[PDB]
Amino acid sequence: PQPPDILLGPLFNDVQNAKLFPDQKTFADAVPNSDPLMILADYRMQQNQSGFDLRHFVNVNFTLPKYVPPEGQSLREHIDGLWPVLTRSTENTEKWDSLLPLPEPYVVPGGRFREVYYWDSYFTMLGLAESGHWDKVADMVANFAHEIDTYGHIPNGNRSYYLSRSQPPFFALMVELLAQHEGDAALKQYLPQMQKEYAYWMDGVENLQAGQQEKRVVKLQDGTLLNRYWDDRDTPRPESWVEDIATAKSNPNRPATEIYRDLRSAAASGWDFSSRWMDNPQQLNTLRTTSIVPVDLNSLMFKMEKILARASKAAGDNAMANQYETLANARQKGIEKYLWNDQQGWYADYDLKSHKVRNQLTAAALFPLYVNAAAKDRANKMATATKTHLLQPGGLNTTSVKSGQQWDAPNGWAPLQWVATEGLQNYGQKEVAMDISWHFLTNVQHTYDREKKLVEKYDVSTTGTGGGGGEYPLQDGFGWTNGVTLKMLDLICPKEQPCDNVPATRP
Ligand SMILES: OC[C@H]1O[C@H](NC2=N[C@@H]3[C@H](S2)[C@@H](O)[C@H](O)[C@]3(O)CO)[C@H](O)[C@@H](O)[C@@H]1O
Repeated sequence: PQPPDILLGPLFNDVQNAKLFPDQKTFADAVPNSDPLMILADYRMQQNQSGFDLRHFVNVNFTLPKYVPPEGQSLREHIDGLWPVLTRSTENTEKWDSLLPLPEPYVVPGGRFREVYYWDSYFTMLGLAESGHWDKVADMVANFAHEIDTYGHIPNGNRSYYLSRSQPPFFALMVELLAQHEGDAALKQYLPQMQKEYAYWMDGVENLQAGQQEKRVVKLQDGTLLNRYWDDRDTPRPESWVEDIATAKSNPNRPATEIYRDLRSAAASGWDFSSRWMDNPQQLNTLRTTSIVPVDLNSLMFKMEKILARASKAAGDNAMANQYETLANARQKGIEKYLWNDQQGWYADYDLKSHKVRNQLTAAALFPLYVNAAAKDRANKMATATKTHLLQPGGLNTTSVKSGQQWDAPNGWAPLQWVATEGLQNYGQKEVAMDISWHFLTNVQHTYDREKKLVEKYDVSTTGTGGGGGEYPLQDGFGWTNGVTLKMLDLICPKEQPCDNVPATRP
């Protein structure tokens, strides 16, 4: 599958640059009505002719992409009822569609996100599992396994323009989730695809020397092996074409290709975009994702290694189980050395430019707790950092910096709420965990009471309003919000007396 900027070459660039559609993703999802080679030749003939109209040419040659709860419907009921609305089934696609086929139905986030997304799906699957839709969980794992075998990795989503990258790696955790229902059979079944995904993340370690980086692998000067986010292309994102061109244009002191690589790699991080990656929080054109070793990614790699060990052991391959534990142990040592800021007292990303742990506290700092990599003293310090700096009245803040980007204050994102809660639980920090859950759930409920929907991210400074920021508007649905809300709704009420709306009083 060739991404649309390649498939449709100059025409793609021209349509995007013309801003015919208010979202650059719209034309990225256009389906050619005939062979792109024919369309391009026709366009070449017409484009310089007197009276040529690009919009009419597009309308001819492409097909462009195409609810309110009943009175008193509870939050839980609304969520359960929305799953089919968010479910898509594309076993086959029309020719030249940027949508990539998947063997089973899948849940998409909502709104402009009309394809499956990698890390969203984990948190969506937690909700599907909580509500007994294990068939759909199994379908999703199967879909991702298929993507691993077909492409060698899980793309950011099932679009041609996402093949160049992945997203935060949750597939091993998806397999572990499935094994909560199916037992170790699930780990053993999908061991081949977990190993294949690990091969993707680690591709480049062979022949890598200390102080070098290759693709998603970094080897520090002392030999420590860690991963980073990394897209295989260094061109504007087809789905955000004009944005990326404008971002690069705005900073002539950097090569455009480096800015494009870093924009794409921030998309791969899931955190498109954030002060977390930026020298200057007020200028996206200073982002330097590929020079930053992320604490979340490396926590997820540790978990992947641990799960690979567990699956290998279950399968009866002891040499591979031992090897993976050895790898995990090395990873954990790397996290504790290079991804802990001892001056500030929190986990943090590592800076390959300055060769120093970064100073900024972000919600990614809870990931070492979430995966049980953290020392207990450091987990307790993280509980304190969370209470002091990140816990707000409406949930866990993503960062403390209001940059105008969406992965930043004052926005709270469902997945980060859950990672934090679960990480804190893993170290017995139940009070802070419950406050995050209650505060965020109150936000979700309040917003639902007012707007009759769940949304992509929330303003945690108060309750009852969705968040904003970045290059597109707040989206509605919303897969991981719905999934995390269900999980948290179960944590907060007895279950001998389960709640269908978030109560005003803690049981
Ligand atoms: O506006 C274009 C971008 O849209 C997506 N970006 C984001 N979408 C939501 C956030 S940020 C991400 O972490 C999740 O996957 C998301 O909830 C759904 O896609 C996509 O993942 C990125 O790869 C795209 O470049």
